Amino acid sequence: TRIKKISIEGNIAAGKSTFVNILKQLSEDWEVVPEPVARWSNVQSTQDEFEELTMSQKNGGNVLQMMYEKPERWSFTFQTYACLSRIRAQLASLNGKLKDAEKPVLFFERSVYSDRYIFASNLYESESMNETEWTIYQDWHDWMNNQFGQSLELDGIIYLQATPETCLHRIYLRGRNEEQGIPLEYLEKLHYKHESWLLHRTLKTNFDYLQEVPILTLDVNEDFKDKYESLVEKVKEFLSTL
Amino acid sequence: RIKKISIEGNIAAGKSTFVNILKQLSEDWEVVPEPVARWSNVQSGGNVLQMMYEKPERWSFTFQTYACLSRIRAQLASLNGDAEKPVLFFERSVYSDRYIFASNLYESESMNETEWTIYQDWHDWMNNQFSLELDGIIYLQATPETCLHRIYLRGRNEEQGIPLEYLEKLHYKHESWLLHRTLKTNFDYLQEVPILTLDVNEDFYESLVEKVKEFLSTL
Ligand SMILES: Nc1ncnc2c1ncn2[C@@H]1O[C@H](COP(=O)(O)OP(=O)(O)O)[C@@H](O)[C@H]1O
Ligand SMILES: Nc1ncnc2c1ncn2[C@@H]1O[C@H](COP(=O)(O)OP(=O)(O)O)[C@@H](O)[C@H]1O
Ligand SMILES: Nc1ccn([C@@H]2C[C@@H](O)[C@H](CO)O2)c(=O)n1
Ligand SMILES: Nc1ccn([C@@H]2C[C@@H](O)[C@H](CO)O2)c(=O)n1
Repeated sequence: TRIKKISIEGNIAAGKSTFVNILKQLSEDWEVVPEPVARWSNVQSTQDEFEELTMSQKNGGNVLQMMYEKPERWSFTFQTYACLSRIRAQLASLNGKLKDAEKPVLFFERSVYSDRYIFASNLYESESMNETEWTIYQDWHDWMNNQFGQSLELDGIIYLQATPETCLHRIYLRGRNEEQGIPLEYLEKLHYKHESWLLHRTLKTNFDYLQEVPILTLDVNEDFKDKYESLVEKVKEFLSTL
Repeated sequence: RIKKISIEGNIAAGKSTFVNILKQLSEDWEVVPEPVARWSNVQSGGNVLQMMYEKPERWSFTFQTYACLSRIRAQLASLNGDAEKPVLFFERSVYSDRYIFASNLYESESMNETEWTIYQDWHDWMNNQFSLELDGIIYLQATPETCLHRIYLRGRNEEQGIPLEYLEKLHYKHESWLLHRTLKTNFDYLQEVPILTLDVNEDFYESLVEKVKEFLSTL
């Protein structure tokens, strides 16, 4: 409970990775849990202790690609594993980083809440998950959180706000293969969910504390150098209020 | 302190019937049933059991994840909620979920390589967190023909189309895991858990119940 937990939220290619990985260098007390995107593009489970000595860990399926190619078939599968992989990364880093730090802060790239309330919810609303899939999913997520929830509770949220058009541009800059067919319209739906959750705060979750969690909203539409100074100043001022 | 004993066996071998009888021998003895009701009426209603049998290539992964999720939830709940020698009997376990049912689906191509890899990762992680380790297993052994008859007897709508060949496959995995002990899991302690095998092919027992009473005293 000593470690402050801050989630960085924003649409696909808003610049969360870029920002927080540059941000964390400012303090030895600051670390980041990246999102497990690579685990989704190359799906692998653990090898047997003898088998790994003679067999390579091969590249597996790309469930990320599967979800984008056929959302109505693969959404449930993808969202389940996205959330599983995140909880795993976040719980291990909480248990193992920043043991001694004076004022330790762990920044999470997204959270289990955006997994459910933004991404999966948007899939359900789009009829990419039917009623049964959506029910199973929330049942699972609810249960995981009653177990592995207290430890993962956020002290604050930093919302990196970029327009859908900026995000689409940045998807192209970044060049991640599975995202190259994403339409403006999809990013726009994701944009609206983040705005409802983080800016207007009209989106109600099953997690009551989140109605109160402090939120810092940052505009990241400009080129990185143009606003970075003010952004840093704002983050520092925000962290000192938690 | 609670002793945990899993009852294993093919579909309709008689596990619910057997453990419901067994339970009455002692107030120190409780059961955790397989949450089948929750599978045929998916609530927070869809029938994911039926979906799995009707369209296995579409719904197998989804069913297995929920089956195992609902099992873990129920077992952890019973553990947490003044008995001299407490015994908890689980109808099936997280191991049979993965190594008998989910594995059979993958072998039948009802789950693809990606689905199976995700399932296994999820199961590995879910059980590394979780207390549920067994002190013994009771294997109720019935032939696939006995099991098919008992499916019909019971009359669960979702199950009525199951062919003998599907039950034969499940039978072979059971015998490999529990009789021959040739099925390997990534769960080391399981190779040492004692197993009581009980033949339940005949019409129902008194004796079989007594045999358990005593197996437990060796644990
Ligand atoms: N402020 C910015 N100005 C110009 N490019 C940016 C900026 N922020 C991020 N980028 C670029 O946008 C792409 C997406 O950034 P990334 O951090 O990977 O986003 P996220 O982690 O939100 O998906 C990357 O190619 C990165 O170089
Ligand atoms: N030994 C037995 N002899 C005759 N009927 C049995 C016997 N064991 C179970 N049954 C009946 O067989 C059907 C399946 O039993 P059940 O306990 O629901 O199986 P399981 O829990 O293994 O799926 C039920 O209708 C039950 O009454
Ligand atoms: N639960 C989540 C989290 C992230 N995403 C997408 C998949 C990728 O294209 C990016 C990765 O940040 O976002 C997603 O679709 N669902
Ligand atoms: N993990 C599991 C556990 C049980 N089953 C089947 C489904 C029903 O027909 C019966 C219920 O015992 O077993 C199953 O298919 N997968």
